[PDB]
Amino acid sequence: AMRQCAIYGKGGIGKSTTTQNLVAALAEMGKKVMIVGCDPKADSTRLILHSKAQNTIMEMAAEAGTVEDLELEDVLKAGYGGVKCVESGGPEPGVGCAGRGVITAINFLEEEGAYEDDLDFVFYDVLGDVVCGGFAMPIRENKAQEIYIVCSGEMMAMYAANNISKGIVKYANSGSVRLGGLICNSRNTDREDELIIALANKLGTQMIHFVPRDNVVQRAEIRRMTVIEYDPKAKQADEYRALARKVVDNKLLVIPNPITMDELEELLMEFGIMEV
Amino acid sequence: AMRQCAIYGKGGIGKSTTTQNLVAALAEMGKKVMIVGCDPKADSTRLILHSKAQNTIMEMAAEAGTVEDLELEDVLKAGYGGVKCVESGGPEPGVGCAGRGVITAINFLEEEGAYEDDLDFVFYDVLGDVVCGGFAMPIRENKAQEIYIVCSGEMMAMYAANNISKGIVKYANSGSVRLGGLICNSRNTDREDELIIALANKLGTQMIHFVPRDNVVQRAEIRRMTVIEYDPKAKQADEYRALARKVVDNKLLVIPNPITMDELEELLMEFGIMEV
Ligand SMILES: Nc1ncnc2c1ncn2[C@@H]1O[C@H](COP(=O)(O)OP(=O)(O)O)[C@@H](O)[C@H]1O
Ligand SMILES: Nc1ncnc2c1ncn2[C@@H]1O[C@H](COP(=O)(O)OP(=O)(O)O)[C@@H](O)[C@H]1O
Ligand SMILES: [Mg+2]
Ligand SMILES: [Mg+2]
Repeated sequence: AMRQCAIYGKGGIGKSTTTQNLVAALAEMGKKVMIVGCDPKADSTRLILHSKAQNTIMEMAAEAGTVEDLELEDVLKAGYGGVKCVESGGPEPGVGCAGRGVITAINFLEEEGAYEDDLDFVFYDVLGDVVCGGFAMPIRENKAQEIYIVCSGEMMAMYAANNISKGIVKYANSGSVRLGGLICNSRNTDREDELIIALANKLGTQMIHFVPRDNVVQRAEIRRMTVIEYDPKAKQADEYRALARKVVDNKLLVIPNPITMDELEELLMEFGIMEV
Repeated sequence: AMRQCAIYGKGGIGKSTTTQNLVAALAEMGKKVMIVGCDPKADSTRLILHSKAQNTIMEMAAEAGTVEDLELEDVLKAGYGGVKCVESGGPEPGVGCAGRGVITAINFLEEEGAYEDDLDFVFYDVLGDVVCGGFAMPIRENKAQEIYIVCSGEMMAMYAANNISKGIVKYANSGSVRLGGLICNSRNTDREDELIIALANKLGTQMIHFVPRDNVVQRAEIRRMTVIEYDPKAKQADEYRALARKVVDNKLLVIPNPITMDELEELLMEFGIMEV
């Protein structure tokens, strides 16, 4: 068995930092993991690979001829902890649909046998500012059973979490895509943990972990590493280990209850975030 | 003559707050302005209209029958300073293309004569996390000659500015869409102004204004107002007036020079943002 998980959230919220650190913690526990980058920024694997980024399936297919000319063994790259990594890529700005590469990539990985019996987890790192095209495909086509949304007390981050939740609801009549939890990536604001716990309760899920804001992240990433690899003794490394443990142990996977903008604003006013 | 301008940038960066406050300052100077909301969040006009939000063209067309059944006089709403306001709307998450409503809305406004001779400015407030579909339409179809990008010293905000710039370059062989400037919406970080000035120089544009982070914005928005209306004496009101003056006077409209991720990272390292 393998658990197929997707990490969604608005741009810049911390999806790739959280995913790569979570996955490094899973590998440190002995889990076999693959990360599939589903964001055109295409830097979702660089901290596992010690790299600038990773060449994308779209780029590699263009050089080979067609995507079918690619060999899976040439595409997947392994880094820290044996974690396997791939990037979808996407068309250049202004050309096409920004999510088109996600569809090509996931289909290629499935056709070519990337989902090997020995994997314990797959994590898709997915752009979440719009829920359409290839960015909706992991939900629409039942590719990621467990969605975890990275968010914060920022209104826009909570709005994105609600929109992703609406996407999960839309496709709930078939497949098994569910909301597994919210991950609060802290902005160092008062009562932010309580705010995200309250949002999670309204949606029917949970806040699986509160990730502190810690500059060790910047120090590790300047060196192209997860915190897990850069400083295994860091307080923040233990935070990512706690998140990983709770993901492993999580059994709550729900069809969420999206909320109104009125409810979102009331959450913000209640926890005094806008008055901090 | 009227100047057609678009405000792009990543989600949550400050597009709608900056646009509505800039436009309120323009109205306070005597300019006639229309705001066209081109973000599915559909709250781009609420501070002009003193409102929760505004019903969208997509919603109104659905109730009327077709978009052609709508009357422009029923759709446009005027608020503070006589500023005229409309929202495009968009399909629900997981359904269709998130930008489809932008195309319908702009075409409707053009067909129905919204671009009246007496307007001095039109501002499109456009989602910028992806540059495709209806979000690319103001660039691809030559609707906004002057693009202003709201950004900050955040890596993701600068990446978005670069992607929007790539979109402008892609369509430069026809039409007249140009980059007019970067607006830095401050994160209260050291040397952020210098960083955005340097990014602008690399792109070939300018940093037209540095907007400070000021909690008066939250106090005004809780009351559904621009700072311009809520407290005309506020320091931040004068900031938006300075931005408005410089937009009025701006003559630099360029085909930008997009940069590499290497150059973006070097800008970040140089100005010590990641080490603050
Ligand atoms: N917990 C944290 N503490 C400090 N910095 C963080 C943390 N999480 C993310 N960051 C920083 O925030 C920025 C954006 O994170 P990233 O994971 O790239 O966002 P996304 O993938 O959602 O666009 C990066 O510079 C990253 O180092
Ligand atoms: N200069 C500023 N000072 C303080 N708060 C700001 C400022 N600019 C924007 N904000 C706040 O940031 C949040 C996001 O701004 P908004 O304009 O809605 O972003 P976008 O339209 O780009 O998604 C809002 O809560 C807004 O009040
Ligand atoms: Mg990322
Ligand atoms: Mg907005």
